Formats: sequence, structure tokens, C-alpha cells
Amino acid sequence: GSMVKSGKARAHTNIALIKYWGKADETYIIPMNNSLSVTLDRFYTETKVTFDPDFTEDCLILNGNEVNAKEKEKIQNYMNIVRDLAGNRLHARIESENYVPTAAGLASSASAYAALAAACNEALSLNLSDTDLSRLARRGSGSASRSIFGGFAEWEKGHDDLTSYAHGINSNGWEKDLSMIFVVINNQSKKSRSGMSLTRDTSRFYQYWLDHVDEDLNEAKEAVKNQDFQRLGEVIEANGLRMHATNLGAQPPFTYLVQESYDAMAIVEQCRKANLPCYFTMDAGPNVKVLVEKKNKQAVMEQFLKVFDESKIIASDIISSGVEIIK
Amino acid sequence: VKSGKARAHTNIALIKYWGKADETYIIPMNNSLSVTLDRFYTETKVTFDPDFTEDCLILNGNEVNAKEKEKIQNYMNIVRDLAGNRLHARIESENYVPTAAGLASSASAYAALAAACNEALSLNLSDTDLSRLARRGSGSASRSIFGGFAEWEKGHDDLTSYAHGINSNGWEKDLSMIFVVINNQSKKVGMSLTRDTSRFYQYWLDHVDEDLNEAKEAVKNQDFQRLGEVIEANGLRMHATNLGAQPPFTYLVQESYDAMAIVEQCRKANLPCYFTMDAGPNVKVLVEKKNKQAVMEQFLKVFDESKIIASDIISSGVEIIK
Repeated sequence: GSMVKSGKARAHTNIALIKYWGKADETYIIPMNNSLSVTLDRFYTETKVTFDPDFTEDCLILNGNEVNAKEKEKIQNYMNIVRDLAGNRLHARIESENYVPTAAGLASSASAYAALAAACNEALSLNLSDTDLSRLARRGSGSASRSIFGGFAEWEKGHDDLTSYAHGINSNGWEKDLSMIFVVINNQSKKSRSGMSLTRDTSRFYQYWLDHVDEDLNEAKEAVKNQDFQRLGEVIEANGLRMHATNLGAQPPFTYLVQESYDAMAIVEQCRKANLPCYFTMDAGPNVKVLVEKKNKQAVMEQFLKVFDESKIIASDIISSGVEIIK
Repeated sequence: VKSGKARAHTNIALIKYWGKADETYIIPMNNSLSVTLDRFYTETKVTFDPDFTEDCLILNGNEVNAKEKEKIQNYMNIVRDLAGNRLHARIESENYVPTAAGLASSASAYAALAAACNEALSLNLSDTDLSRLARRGSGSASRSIFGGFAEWEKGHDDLTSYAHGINSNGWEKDLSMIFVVINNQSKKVGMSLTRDTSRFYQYWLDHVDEDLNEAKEAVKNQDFQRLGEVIEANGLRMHATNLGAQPPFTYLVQESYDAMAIVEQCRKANLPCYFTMDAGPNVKVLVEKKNKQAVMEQFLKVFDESKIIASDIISSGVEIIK
């Protein structure tokens, strides 16, 4: 229509190699430390927003379905940020499709909020910089800040809303040579922000995390500058494990990992011993993610396919480009 | 024929033994602190007969696995060497523990065997040397020579590595331990792997001496909360080391964490108690006698009666039978 402003964006999920875990500020989503991720080619969210003066409230339709009273409230609060930023009072119909294996445990929050932020920027012609786009995404989900970018990306922690945001890291095309295999681990179906908060606030091992994160980050970044896969893998695997260690120290303790997760880790180590370099990481759940060079992707997958169902071994390459405006 | 019989009780480490400096003589990377338990024990009769060609172990009325025989035969060589004879022995041990519940018996088994041999061969070993003898079979056995609180001093060789009993002016008579029996998901079955390969092991080493000092200070002052907090943190740091092993592993399962959550709730409800876990998923809850029944009731809301088993802390140490 004449008075109608719409925009549509595709943004890809990302997986943190140096973990985001713990917030300095719950309201504005400011983290305790910097994080480093890779953006996945295979998994993404497409989101259209349509702002119409006649709309009375924001509507969200997800994968063709209404969301419910609760998720509807969360989205309306986020859109208030957008309206304020834009200096208007328009409401939007949001139609989003996740092309992310969510039932298999993969998170869609990073792609979702990045897609939405970009979609709004397009619909309203805000001409936001990548930095400001990153800051807007961050308000929805911290990891979404990084999904504005392709390849390697880093979320700079900052100290406030203006200074906390992400940027893309140029790696001389190295991202084109890397892959990530997702091992879908059998998990309970019972109902990440709550856990992170409990650990950050109460964990007896949280200081240990803080004492090593910057060192890990620098080492990781040095490894990327050298395209040194083993140096990257060793530090990110250790960093990932330290993050899980912090949960063990929470009051009371908890874990995201199950025995099956440890089985998958054992297979990665076996691959390293059989001259197939690869390294694992885990987030707020038992799924195991395996960083591997693209040339070795298939051979590592086959080692997994000996133990696990074919449907549970899902690989993705790493995409070079960032968030995109689509039809 | 020469024979003797002895009873030794299990002990639970509050400051963990985790990692060896020397595998051959079982010298640890750090000191450990434990409490000895009233309810769980091993009784062992040993009989040295010149007739016997090889050492025989019969446990709970049944022969032991091939691997255990080899262990016993090696351990018995140490005894023969210390005694200065060439006698083989039939060993008849009985473990008094809940069946198939995952409770360890190596500490009580070897402490009972060492004392049984001490008696049979009339060595009149001092407590120190009896503890030394027990250590060669199993590190924790060094501590079961004693009751109440006991500390294993790591030393630096065979002569200097041993345990002693800690006098807490009877404080142990005021304390108890509730076991929460939990099982894993494996139909069929770490310290070395973790000591040798864990990326977080230095973290353990950096804090253990401090924990130990804080723990010993608490005992001296009979300060339950202070003891509890440091031992709980220490036990968790031990399990953290396993997460950094190459490749990582865990002794814990979700039900273990379920039990830990109950302890924390008890603390919030004016029922001070603290947990620790060893090389398995069972959760052990230290609690003062006055609060044992109340804390048990809280567990009974979630866990089955058959899976909650309490023990007092015994004051006396290893003991000759007859």
C-alpha cells in the first residue's frame, strides 16, 4: 500500500568459539566479557516486517503460526525500542520463518533478532551502520549482535548501550576453509539466560572464568591471523570447557552436558589421534559442535556415523557475507 | 599357621585425594582430609599357611576377579617383604555395605588387611607404619587406620607419606552423613587420566592447600558452617578437573544435581548441611546429628526410602577382632 513500509532480511545463526557467559547488565544486555563466533551458512531466519498506520498492536506470525500471549508481549516490548529509535509510533506485522533445527536443539535467537533488526532498518530506512545494527540486535539477544556479520565475528563488551557491539573479523578468507558438524544429542524435552545468570551471580568458579577469558580471546585471534587451525582449536575447546566448569560451581550446581555429550567428545579426540584435526564446543545444552577443516569434514562425519544415527549428524559450512535484505 | 582378623571402616574424603605424584608407592599430589564412617566396613581374616602355593582372596564368600588376584598377590609381597617370610595367605573378607549401591570398599578393605596381617605376623606396627602399609594397597586405606577426622600427609616418599588421626575433642560424635544412592546409565564399567592430562588440574593444585588449612581450622573450632563451605567447594573443584581431562568425563548424573539442590534448600530452611561426591554419582551429605532426621525428611519428599541411608561418624579406628 501507499502508506505501507516493509522490509525483509535473512540472517544466519552463529556459534560462539569464545563463549558469551554472564552479563554485566541484564536490562541492556551488556556482557561480562568479549566473545568470538563463526556464522553458519546452513541455518538462518528470514523475517519480514510491515509497518501500517492502521495497525493497533504488533503481531508476530512464526513459521505460519501465531505465537501466544507471552511471546507476543516480548516482541511488542522489543518493537518499542525500534519505534523509539525511529521516532515513530507505527506497529508492525512480523512474519518470520526459522530455517534452524530448533526441535533438534539449535538456537534461533541470534538469527531471529539480527534478521528482525535488519528488516526494521530496511522497512524504515534508518540507514543504520553495521555497528548500530549490531547494537539494535544485541537488545534482543546478545549473540544476535554477531549475526549481523559473516565469517569470524567479535562482540566487544563495552560498558554501556553505546559501546557494546560486534564487528566482523577479516581472516583472509580462512572462513571458506572451515566447517562445523552438529551432533544432535539425545536430551530431555523439559523447558540459557536463567542459567547464565545463576552462574554469573553465584558460581564459586566464576572468577576462574574471568581470569582466563581475555587470554583465550587473544590467543584465538592470534590463531585466526595466522590461519593456525590447531592453535585455534585447542584454545576454543579449553574455553568451552571452562564455561561448563563455571556451572559446576553455581549455587546449586548444574550441567548442560549428558553422558552422550561426553561420548561425542571422545570421538573428536579419537579423530585427532587418527590425524583428523577437529575440536568441540557446547552451549546451553548437550549438543556437541565440531569445528573441522572443510577438507576433513566428510572423514570426521563418517567417524560419527559409526555411532550415531545419520539424521543426528548435520554439517554446515561457514558463510562469508553478513545479514542480507531479501524479497 | 599364623592368622589374625581385623575390622576397618570406610572413610569419605572431605578434602579430596585426587592425583598421584608416584604411582608405584601411591604418594599423592596433595594432602587429604576425611571422616571415618560407623555403618560401612570390612572384616578380614588372614591365614598364613606354609602349605599354600599362592595367595587366595575370598570376598563375601566368592572368589575375586583375575585383576584383583594380581593386585592382592602384589600387595601380599610387600607384606612378606616387611615381615621377612615367604608365606602365602588365604584371605577371607566380608564387606558390610548396602549391596549394589555403588559404595567403595578399597579404603576399608586394605586397612583391614594391613591390620589383619599386623596381627597374624605379630609385627606390632605403630599407627604411622600401619597407615604406611595400608597406603601401598590403596591411598584412602591409609586414612581408615583412624576414626573421626583423619588427615593423609602426602610426604615425598614411602617413609613420609601417611595418615594420622585428628583429635576434635569429640566433635565427630556430633556429626553424621546421609548417602543418597543414585545410579548411572551404564550396564558395565579417571584420577590418572585427570592428573596426567587435565587442562584444569593446575587450578586444583593452586587451591587445595588453602582448602585444607581452612578445613583444619574449622575442625579446631568445631565450626560446622565453615568446614562445610570449604569442603563442598573443594569436592566440586575436583569434579571440575575431570571436565578438562583429555577427553573430558564426569561421575555425575542429573539425579546427583537433584540431590545437591535439596541440600541447598535445606540450608535456606535453617538445616545446615553440605555435599560431596566421589568417583560415582552417589551424593553424600554431611550434617549435624541434631538435624539428620529433618534433612532426611526433606530428601524423602523426592527420593525413595530405600535410597537414603545415614551413617554416624565413628570415633575409634581400625580394630582387632578377638
